[PDB]
Amino acid sequence: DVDECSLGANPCEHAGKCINTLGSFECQCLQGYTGPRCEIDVNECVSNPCQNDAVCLDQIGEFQCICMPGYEGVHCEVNTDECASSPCLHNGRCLDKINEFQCECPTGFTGHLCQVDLHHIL
Amino acid sequence: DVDECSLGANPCEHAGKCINTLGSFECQCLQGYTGPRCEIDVNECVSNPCQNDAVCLDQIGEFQCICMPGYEGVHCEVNTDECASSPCLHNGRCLDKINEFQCECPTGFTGHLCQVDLHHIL
Ligand SMILES: [Ca+2]
Ligand SMILES: [Ca+2]
Ligand SMILES: [Ca+2]
Ligand SMILES: [Ca+2]
Ligand SMILES: [Ca+2]
Ligand SMILES: [Ca+2]
Repeated sequence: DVDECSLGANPCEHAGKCINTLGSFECQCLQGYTGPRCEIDVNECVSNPCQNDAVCLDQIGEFQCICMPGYEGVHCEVNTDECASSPCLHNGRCLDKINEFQCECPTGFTGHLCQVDLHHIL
Repeated sequence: DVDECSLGANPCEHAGKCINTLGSFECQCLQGYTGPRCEIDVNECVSNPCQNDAVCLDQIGEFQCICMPGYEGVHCEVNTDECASSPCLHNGRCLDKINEFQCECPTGFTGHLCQVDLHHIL
């Protein structure tokens, strides 16, 4: 028959590699493309890869996640540790939250960061 | 017998009013004091008046509450409304919390105050 890969333009879309066969031809697609002639832009978001209510962006051969505040990582799977810098004063114990932290103050101390000393008042 | 209220100093403590009786005397105490001669400073914190883990200060004829952050009022009974100033952008719905608020953003918006527009990206 014909070599469809040697007539002129590439019959394979999205820069796929044209491979001649007897009676037809086949396309070797680039990452992110599918179909007999690489016509389809694969939806990389179709398997729901973005966690914790993240927004999935369907791109060429990849997805990108837009994380909700307090989350990070490729799949937004990481709850950022806000306690990392040890923010609680006066031996307060730090509790990690979503884009926030909580201090558990010892008796006689109050405030978000356990700043307020109350021992002198009592 | 004797007028104990006319000998000299006041037999009633903490500026209580001395009232003579036949065979004794009695004391008419000022607010915050008790006992036959007003000797006792009443503990106004004894009935646990301070709410939401507030610190109770036992004072003369009164208590004062030291509120935990996010609480106010005489008994620290009032959870301050942080949503009062309507902080959420783009028709976000405000949820009141403890010394904090939460914005429930409509689709296409993110961030603590719903600042981030994501509609143009998709
Ligand atoms: Ca052929
Ligand atoms: Ca894609
Ligand atoms: Ca966190
Ligand atoms: Ca008498
Ligand atoms: Ca008292
Ligand atoms: Ca509140």
